Amino acid sequence: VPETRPNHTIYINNLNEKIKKDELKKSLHAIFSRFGQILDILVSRSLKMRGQAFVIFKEVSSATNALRSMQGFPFYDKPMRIQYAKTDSDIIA
RNA sequence: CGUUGACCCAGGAAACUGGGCGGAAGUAAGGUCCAUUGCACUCCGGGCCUGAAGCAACGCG
Ligand SMILES: NC(=O)CC[C@H](N)C(=O)O
Ligand SMILES: [Mg+2]
Ligand SMILES: [Mn+2]
Ligand SMILES: [Mn+2]
Ligand SMILES: [Mn+2]
Ligand code: NA
Ligand code: NA
Ligand code: NA
Ligand code: NA
Ligand code: NA
Ligand code: NA
Ligand code: NA
Repeated sequence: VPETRPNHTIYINNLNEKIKKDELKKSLHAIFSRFGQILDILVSRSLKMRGQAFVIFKEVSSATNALRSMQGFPFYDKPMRIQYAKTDSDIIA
């Protein structure tokens, strides 16, 4: 059950795990700033959190258009799988 | 690690206190093998190899 309730934050997974934290954080900001003001991008390479990212948008509408537009797009040879986050991010909340 | 400073944040009328901020550390980060498709925000799976830096300057390790 993919989280479909619109939220300020999008959840991305199926990310290439071999990409370095900094390069990844930078590429996602590149890919997503078109859609609106990004407040932050949260990336971790721990066991639980690798292959995933959260990008936080100032406007929900930015999150939606970003989610809708980049869905499934090949990124480092892997299709991005995007949902909304299940719960608000901290700066948003 | 010391001294004398810079700048940011919290508090304070102020003096200043606490942190950001130094030998930090075999840490952060990185390469590879294995494992993992995972909703988090207080870092952080395992093996092998490698491996930094406070913001400035001097001094000392
Ligand atoms: N990391 C350190 O302690 C640096 C000390 C050195 N003497 C310097 O001024 O840079
Ligand atoms: Mg194999
Ligand atoms: Mn004050
Ligand atoms: Mn020592
Ligand atoms: Mn120095
Ligand atoms: Na203050
Ligand atoms: Na007072
Ligand atoms: Na300090
Ligand atoms: Na590493
Ligand atoms: Na690594
Ligand atoms: Na929290
Ligand atoms: Na490892």
